[PDB]
Amino acid sequence: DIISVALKRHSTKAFDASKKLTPEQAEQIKTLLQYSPSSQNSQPWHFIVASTEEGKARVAKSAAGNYVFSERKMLDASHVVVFCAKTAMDDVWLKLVVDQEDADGRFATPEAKAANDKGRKFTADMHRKDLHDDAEWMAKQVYLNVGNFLLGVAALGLDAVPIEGFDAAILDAEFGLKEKGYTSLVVVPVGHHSVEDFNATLPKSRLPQNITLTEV
Amino acid sequence: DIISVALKRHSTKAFDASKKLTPEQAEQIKTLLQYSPSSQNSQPWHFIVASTEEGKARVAKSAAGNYVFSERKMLDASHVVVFCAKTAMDDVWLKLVVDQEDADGRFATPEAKAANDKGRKFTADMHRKDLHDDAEWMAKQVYLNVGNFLLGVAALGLDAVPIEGFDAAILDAEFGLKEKGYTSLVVVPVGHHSVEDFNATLPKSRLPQNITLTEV
Ligand SMILES: Cc1cc2nc3c(=O)[nH]c(=O)nc-3n(C[C@H](O)[C@H](O)[C@H](O)COP(=O)(O)O)c2cc1C
Ligand SMILES: Cc1cc2nc3c(=O)[nH]c(=O)nc-3n(C[C@H](O)[C@H](O)[C@H](O)COP(=O)(O)O)c2cc1C
Repeated sequence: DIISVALKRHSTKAFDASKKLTPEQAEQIKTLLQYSPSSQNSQPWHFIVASTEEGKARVAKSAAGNYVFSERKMLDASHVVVFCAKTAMDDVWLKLVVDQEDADGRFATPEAKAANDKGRKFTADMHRKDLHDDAEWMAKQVYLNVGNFLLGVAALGLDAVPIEGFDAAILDAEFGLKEKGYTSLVVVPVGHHSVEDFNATLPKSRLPQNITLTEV
Repeated sequence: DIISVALKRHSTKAFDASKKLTPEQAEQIKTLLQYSPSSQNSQPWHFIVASTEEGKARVAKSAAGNYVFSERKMLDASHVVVFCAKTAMDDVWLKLVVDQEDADGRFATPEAKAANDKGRKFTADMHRKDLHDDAEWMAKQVYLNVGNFLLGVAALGLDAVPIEGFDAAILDAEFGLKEKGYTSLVVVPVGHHSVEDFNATLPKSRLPQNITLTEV
């Protein structure tokens, strides 16, 4: 069941480059990225899915030099996903989101729609104006998406590793992200592990629930 | 089929208070919280799982003021999880983590263990001493945990809603979290939706991939 998946999945240390996602799989990973939940359905994200050798090479520039171990993971894997967050939440994005909810039939009336818009605007304005944490707020949503994604791709029977070990300034510049209003946070190579993946056979380690968990 | 799960899950707006998790389910949700990944296996989190009437009422003090719409969700669900992040990363936590990985048998040699420790410390130091973003870094891991959790609980056939709409100051004070070194980020009621959950029958809405996703 899904608990088997949770207990069996791992962070892949090495990928077999000859194993490629099926066409179906390549679509499903995109479906996972798209359908993650987010606060206010704000969806404050951009994904780059590199499946060509040259696409993956562009992402792997971000690891060259200081993050050399990350480099190979990015090149060997079939598909490599860069999760990016918005750097600012603009009125244009807020309107885009509510108008899509409208188009998808989520509002019975014009009043329902305007209430939804107003509530989202209030939440966004609070983060920006008062808490001064809108960048962080949006990045948190991208991380939630990542969590969703790692379980999803494990459940598809795929291997993956989340990577913070890359240079976001280099990745941002490689893809012109800053001027488009995004920044790269996590890279996730997806594929099938090789026999050089020593982590595939190691026991999983987590702290005991008596440390991390209180029942009331 | 995890894709079906992702496409069919939703944020529950109303719970049937008579429908409780099975005993086995109550254990599975705890397994999902525990076995999420995190950067460096840093596991910078504390969970409160409220399953009693008194426990849920304590959590629902946080649904005051602007957040009164969260109150019923927190009270009527079977189980309510509070995701908390550490407020600071300490060397004691770092040691706790590596010693657990050692106990679980992740390290062939003393050198392997010390290399793992030193790598974790470098990453942690970069956050807390250079970037000064360790609070955000750890919160991002908690949000990853949340995303894993929402898909997992949906795959168990359970309903849930992630809530940022609560007063963290009140929830923190109610549970003495600040002095214990934690703060509350997301509340997730888990259970079964009622026929009043209007969101169960509404269409799901996301932005189109031609906005959110580039293939390279
Ligand atoms: C946000 C994030 C960043 C990570 N960055 C790296 C990375 O840069 N390199 C790496 O080898 N593993 C990385 N990991 C993998 C973790 O070490 C791993 O998730 C953790 O040790 C738990 O093991 P598991 O993923 O096999 O359950 C990262 C994990 C997460 C969640
Ligand atoms: C971090 C987070 C916080 C949220 N906070 C709330 C909340 O306080 N109240 C609420 O009714 N829904 C809340 N939501 C639900 C979102 O509106 C929902 O995820 C989004 O509209 C997408 O719809 P879906 O979850 O049904 O796919 C939250 C979602 C997330 C991811």
